[PDB]
Amino acid sequence: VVGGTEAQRNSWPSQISLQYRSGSSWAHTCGGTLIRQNWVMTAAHCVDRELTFRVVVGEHNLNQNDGTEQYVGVQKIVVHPYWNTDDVAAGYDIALLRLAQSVTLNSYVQLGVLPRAGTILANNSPCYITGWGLTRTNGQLAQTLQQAYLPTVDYAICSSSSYWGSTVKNSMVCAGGDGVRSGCQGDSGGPLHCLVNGQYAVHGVTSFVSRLGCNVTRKPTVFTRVSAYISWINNVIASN
Ligand SMILES: O=S([O-])[O-]
Ligand SMILES: [Ca+2]
Repeated sequence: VVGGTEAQRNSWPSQISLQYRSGSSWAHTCGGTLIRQNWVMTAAHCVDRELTFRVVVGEHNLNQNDGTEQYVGVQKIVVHPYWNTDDVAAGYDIALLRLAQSVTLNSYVQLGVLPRAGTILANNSPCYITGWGLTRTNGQLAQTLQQAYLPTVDYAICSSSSYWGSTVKNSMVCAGGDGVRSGCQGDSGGPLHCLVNGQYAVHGVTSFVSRLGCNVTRKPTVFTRVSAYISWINNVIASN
């Protein structure tokens, strides 16, 4: 997250860190959202490599013991059947991970609230991005979870030529684009939390930023629109 503020320890309890095994150690690569005690939602692109993955729930500082973490293996990866690694702009950047065991819920580990199917946010709706991703273009990961206020940009504006043009699809949410605040590498797969009827719900899965940099004026961060995939998510969980 570029231009964020440090998140409080108990603000975003559905956020997870998706990590891969790197020799003798584990490295954060993506975010995700805990959606059941044994299922995580993340970006398909985060799991294209055939690595060993684990999920950490209850994480705040990647590099220190917080006394709240639970570490769990990934038992099954279900990528959207239409995902194409070579065409991120086509969409379908969503995957579900079945965890090897159920996590324990507490004030640091809670399920994310999903929107109703088909829900579209008005322009300039209040949302926050969270993650441990780079804090500057071509910078370094955050140690502590960051948040940034990232209001939505509706499809008509986002798909206009001075924004993203035809690269964005109606199956995506755009947020931000002020040139100061954005997602960045290592935020991928994580949530966009948006306030609807008094409750934060997870409306986006972080998918991509510009090749020119993370925080680029009129190139909002782009998310998979979770409300486009409710039927798919429910079908996967019911059959696995
Ligand atoms: O997957 S990287 O683009 O955050
Ligand atoms: Ca920690």
